[PDB]
Amino acid sequence: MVGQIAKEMGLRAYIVGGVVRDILLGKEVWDVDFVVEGNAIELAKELARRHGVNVHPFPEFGTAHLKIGKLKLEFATARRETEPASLKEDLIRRDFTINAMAISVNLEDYGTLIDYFGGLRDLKDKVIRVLHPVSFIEDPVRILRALRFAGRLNFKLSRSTEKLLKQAVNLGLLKEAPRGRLINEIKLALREDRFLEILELYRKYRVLEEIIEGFQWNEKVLQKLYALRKVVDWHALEFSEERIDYGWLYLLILISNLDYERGKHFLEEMSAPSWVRETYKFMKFKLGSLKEELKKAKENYEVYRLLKPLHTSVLLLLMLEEELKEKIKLYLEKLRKVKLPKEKIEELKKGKELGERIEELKREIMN
RNA sequence: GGCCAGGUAGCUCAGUUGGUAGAGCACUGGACUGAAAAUCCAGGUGUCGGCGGUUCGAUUCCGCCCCUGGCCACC
Ligand SMILES: Nc1ncnc2c1ncn2[C@@H]1O[C@H](COP(=O)(O)OP(=O)(O)OP(=O)(O)O)[C@@H](O)[C@H]1O
Repeated sequence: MVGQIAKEMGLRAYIVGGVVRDILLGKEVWDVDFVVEGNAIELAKELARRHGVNVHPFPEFGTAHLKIGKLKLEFATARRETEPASLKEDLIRRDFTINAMAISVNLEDYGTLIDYFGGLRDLKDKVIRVLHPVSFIEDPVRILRALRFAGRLNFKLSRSTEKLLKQAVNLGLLKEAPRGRLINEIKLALREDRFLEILELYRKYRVLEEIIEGFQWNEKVLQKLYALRKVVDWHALEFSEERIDYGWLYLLILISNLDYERGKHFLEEMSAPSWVRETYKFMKFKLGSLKEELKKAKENYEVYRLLKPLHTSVLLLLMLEEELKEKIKLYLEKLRKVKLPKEKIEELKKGKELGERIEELKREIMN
């Protein structure tokens, strides 16, 4: 219906950005980005009016958001910078060639992909390429983004883009960039399943040394990251109903050798979940003594008492130890699974004493 | 859209090793009165947001959502 309304208004609307990319990548998303030559606001208002849904106008930005079913629509007016601006001018201000393309929703040319910079070729060649040599200088945040994309889509930076990126990092532009955009970029990064590869790209171009103060790469942390990769794989395989956010674990591994001050400050900036802060504060101190207690574990009930109160994240961190691995697993798929019939429990009940008694019965069953 | 608080009576507010809930003023009833108020005895002051899951047992552990306020990402 968008092409129809745009036809009535004598306008030109287009699907633009990553939304296009994901379409060519086959991935279907509920968020669609529109670029409109002429006023996008009235188009969005009319579209929202015909479908009988609410509209969220932003005149100063010149963009309007409206939701139809599960679809989230954003209409934006064509702009040359972040006289009427052409579509080409609006696409050339973007980051990479794969994100620079567009698909016309206008009824006449409908279905046509509009690509000026050859982003289709780069998409087919798996290449992350900047539009202009000053790209990373303009927006240093992109330095992360590229890597992130190269992590997700398993693409490669072009020689141009790579040299330009390395130059951009060498100038320390990553420090000049707004802290918030960078932190948000990392937050976007850790949510990826291929995020480990993104971390490899972060190590290669050494951006984390720039962003995080006092951070340096070593081998033990890397091996811990691959071990955590395996553990995450297994846990998300068998226990997949129990899944949590895995990226935060990797983030904790990265900052493990860092000072508690810088760690707490960084996790503060990252707006990390509560369980992440708890798992970190537990990892920095009590984790060692906990492991030492797990080494002294003989009966299964002691293992129970030492494990069950802990979160899943702590357990996954405990699986990093080779000796503790099979123990943790045994606690997972076996130890904590058990129950009791009616009459028996009825005899058990005859306050806290019921709990202590139940514990005595459990340690009676285990050992 | 991300996160942090806040969610406890009608209103304004505390509560951690899971184990049988609280304050200040409104609420009912009776003693008291010509009526009413005060006051006394008392006692409702409540599925401690909603829905599932783990647990013998969840305000608490977790997951998904509702509401309100604040930090922002608001390309
Ligand atoms: N820093 C930037 N510089 C230039 N263009 C950008 C920048 N950030 C975003 N864009 C453009 O705006 C669009 C915003 O899309 P969005 O913010 O959802 O990110 P994305 O590329 O879609 O990845 P994701 O879906 O993971 O967020 C992108 O398609 C990109 O082309």
